[PDB]
Amino acid sequence: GDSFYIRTHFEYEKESPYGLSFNKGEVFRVVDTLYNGKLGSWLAIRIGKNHKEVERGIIPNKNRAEQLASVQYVQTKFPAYERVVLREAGFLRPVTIFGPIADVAREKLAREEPDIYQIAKSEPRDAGTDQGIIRLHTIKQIIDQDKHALLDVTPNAVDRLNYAQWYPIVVFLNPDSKQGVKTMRMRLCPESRKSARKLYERSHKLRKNNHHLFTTTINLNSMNDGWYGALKEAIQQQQNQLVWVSEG
Repeated sequence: GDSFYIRTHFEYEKESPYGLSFNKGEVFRVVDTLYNGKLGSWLAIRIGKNHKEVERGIIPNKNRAEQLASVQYVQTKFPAYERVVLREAGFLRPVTIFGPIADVAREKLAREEPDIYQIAKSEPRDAGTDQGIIRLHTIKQIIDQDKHALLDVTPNAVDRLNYAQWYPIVVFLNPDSKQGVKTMRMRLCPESRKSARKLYERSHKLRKNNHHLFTTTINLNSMNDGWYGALKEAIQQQQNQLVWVSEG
């Protein structure tokens, strides 16, 4: 009927009780432009995980959206509202893992299921640059071999991969505590020189500023290695979901 779907690329807080707040990356079915946006608002429905219709309310219209997005430095080449469409994944999506044991995760998957997973090589970081590592061709080589490319990349790389329509599966491994991290590292990678504190602080930063890129989250129990079996199921489950893709 009337409706179309959008993806937000700005954070917004409702100033009306009939409104809906949103984070970046949230999808909405715009159900009614409410007199062509002339009241400043649209009627939208929030789409939940497994694409179910969760909450209904008013959001800003396109003009006010574009205007609200001007003020936060959110470094994004995306429109404030992106026109968006559901599609079955037409290839094996690259997999990005974040959190205090993502390196162990990557290594274990590539070692134990070499037929399903392969670590994509990354470019050396250049001395005297920012906080372009994996080239697109490298990922294509792995995709064409019927495998998931494991990517050791930056949140900004993920954003960029989203923009180029490569839509990685992004898993966050959530730590219980700093101590938890230390304990898991002793058991899983005692040779590692990386700092448990640094990795824990980096995850807190990741969760707080960047949660909107996560496709899915697994909570770590530092007592046991159950996170691994759950990692393998989560990626398969994610690969089997329809994807929100840019329209046009």
